[PDB]
Amino acid sequence: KVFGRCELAAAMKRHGLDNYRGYSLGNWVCAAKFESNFNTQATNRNTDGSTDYGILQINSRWWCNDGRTPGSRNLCNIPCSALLSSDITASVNCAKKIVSDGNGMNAWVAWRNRCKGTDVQAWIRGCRL
Ligand SMILES: [Cl-]
Ligand SMILES: [Cl-]
Ligand SMILES: [Cl-]
Ligand SMILES: [Cl-]
Ligand code: NA
Ligand code: NA
Repeated sequence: KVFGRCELAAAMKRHGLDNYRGYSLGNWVCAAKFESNFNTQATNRNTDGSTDYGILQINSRWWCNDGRTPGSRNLCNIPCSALLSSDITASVNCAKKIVSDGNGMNAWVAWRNRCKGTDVQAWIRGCRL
């Protein structure tokens, strides 16, 4: 599913991401924009042989099982395919675990390089929330 911007903001808000660990909703929408272009089905292979999955491009080396990342963990206790669903629940629950990890949203490279330090509230402007 390719979400609309405000559609995704509302989904993320209902799932409790607004101000989760102090990260306002626009941070999460911005991250999704530049990680996946709002496409839940996005998959991208990484140089280390892991793969990133879903609307927040969550990685198989640590967070989900894809059966093809030797030595990896599955800290969200899910198949990586669960991160590709049109329903964002699994991605949200896993993202909450990731961001409670020590580095916060710096775990997301697109957030760090394209959202951090910017006017992220622009990503929710105009939306009915
Ligand atoms: Cl915001
Ligand atoms: Cl594996
Ligand atoms: Cl293994
Ligand atoms: Cl949803
Ligand atoms: Na894994
Ligand atoms: Na990445």
